[PDB]
Amino acid sequence: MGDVNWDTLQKAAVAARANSYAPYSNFPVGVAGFVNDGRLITGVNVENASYGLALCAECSMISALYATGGGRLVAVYCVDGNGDSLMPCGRCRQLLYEHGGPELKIMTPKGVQTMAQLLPQ
Amino acid sequence: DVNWDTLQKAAVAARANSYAPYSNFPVGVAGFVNDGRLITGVNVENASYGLALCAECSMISALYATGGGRLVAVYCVDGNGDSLMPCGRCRQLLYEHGGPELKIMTPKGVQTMAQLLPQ
Amino acid sequence: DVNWDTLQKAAVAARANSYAPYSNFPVGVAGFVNDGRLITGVNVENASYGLALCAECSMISALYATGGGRLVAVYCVDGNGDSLMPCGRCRQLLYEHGGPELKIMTPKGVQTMAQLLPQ
Amino acid sequence: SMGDVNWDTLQKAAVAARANSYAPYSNFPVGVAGFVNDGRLITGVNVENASYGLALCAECSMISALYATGGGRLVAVYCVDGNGDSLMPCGRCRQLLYEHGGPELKIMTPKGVQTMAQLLPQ
Ligand SMILES: [Zn+2]
Ligand SMILES: [Zn+2]
Ligand SMILES: [Zn+2]
Ligand SMILES: [Zn+2]
Repeated sequence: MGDVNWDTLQKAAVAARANSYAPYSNFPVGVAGFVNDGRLITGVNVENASYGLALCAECSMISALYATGGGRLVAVYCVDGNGDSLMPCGRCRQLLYEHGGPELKIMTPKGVQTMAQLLPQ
Repeated sequence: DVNWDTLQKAAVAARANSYAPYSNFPVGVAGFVNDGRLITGVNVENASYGLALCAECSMISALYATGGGRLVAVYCVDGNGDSLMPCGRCRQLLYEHGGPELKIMTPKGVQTMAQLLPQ
Repeated sequence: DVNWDTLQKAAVAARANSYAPYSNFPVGVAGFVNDGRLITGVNVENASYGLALCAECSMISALYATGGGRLVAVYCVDGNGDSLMPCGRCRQLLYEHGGPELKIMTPKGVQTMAQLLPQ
Repeated sequence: SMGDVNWDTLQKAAVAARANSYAPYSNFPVGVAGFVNDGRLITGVNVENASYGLALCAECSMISALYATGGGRLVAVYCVDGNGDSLMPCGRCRQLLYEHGGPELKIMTPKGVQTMAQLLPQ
């Protein structure tokens, strides 16, 4: 009781994906996270006709973090169109690190890793 | 039939949750969606400046979280509660999610997206 | 004066080095700096879409690499060599480095930044 | 030994390029310099914007130079701050570098040379 339920994150990222705006890649992504108060926040990717103005699902999740009063990320699970875990892109790694620190857990294809190991400095 | 005052009040309230430690320039934004619901966003900076998210980026994220639709009016405010013009990046996002008819409060009054980003 | 044919050829020429494997939509841009020198840029996309650099972003980098200055005229082209409008984000970059009196070729003719990004 | 990366050359080149840096919003100027797989030296400076999130990192500028001069693959990169000390690429830039140099790209870091495989595990 109190351990991260990666399954809850997975299923929440999957459901969030329903709303993905990715008509340029046709590659919908969902993400879900636990904040340090135990609440669940989600994001989706949002693409633009100009490719460099697209927002990663994780970006939207960071926006949801602050919309709902802030805090710190503790656990994050990004999913593709099949529900499989996705590795965050380097940009999202930096956003994740800033709002999670080195101890943030990320679900990856090779299991749970920390931001300490995904973004060494 | 936009209650522009409800938008400014909403954007000011949203603004409390702003993450701008680097600039100390917090921003909030509120918008109406074509079904009438009110969404808001706040800016979220990053130690790497080019990673920062405008408040309108957040509102767009919130647009989709809450099931999509088209933006119909938007109001961005500064730490004093005064209208802010969206930057060029944010103009392209709003064009994309509201089209040319979307209305935006500006320092000099209401302007459509057609006027703010001519094509 | 400004020679617009020289920029459109220089842009097209530059477009050859485009890195656009994701959109298959290569872009070139050419512009004059206030000291008469000609600079170009191409788009460079990325597996993570939102990390793509626009042609105009590349040119802006070329501007500073080559010693600074203000942009005076700019011509962006698509794969056919036709004038392309800068995206809203690039308008904000152009404005920062050319100001309101910077001229851009558009499908409809020369327009200034002041027109294309009202403040 | 002949053909090893000369990190001195990269560091001096990055200090030099840093003089054209446009950083009025942070007052944190950055220069970067790279060897391409044909041996040519490229550079980049950061370019800030009134909208913070439209800022270009030094590594972005260098990537644009890579293509402007004919493409190729990055082989070694040295980023510098205002004191000429080694600087770590932010996350977005590690993603650009990865895409144009792959896992075996060498980056100089405060703790010595590291590869992109080490800096951005996949
Ligand atoms: Zn990402
Ligand atoms: Zn903006
Ligand atoms: Zn652009
Ligand atoms: Zn960077």
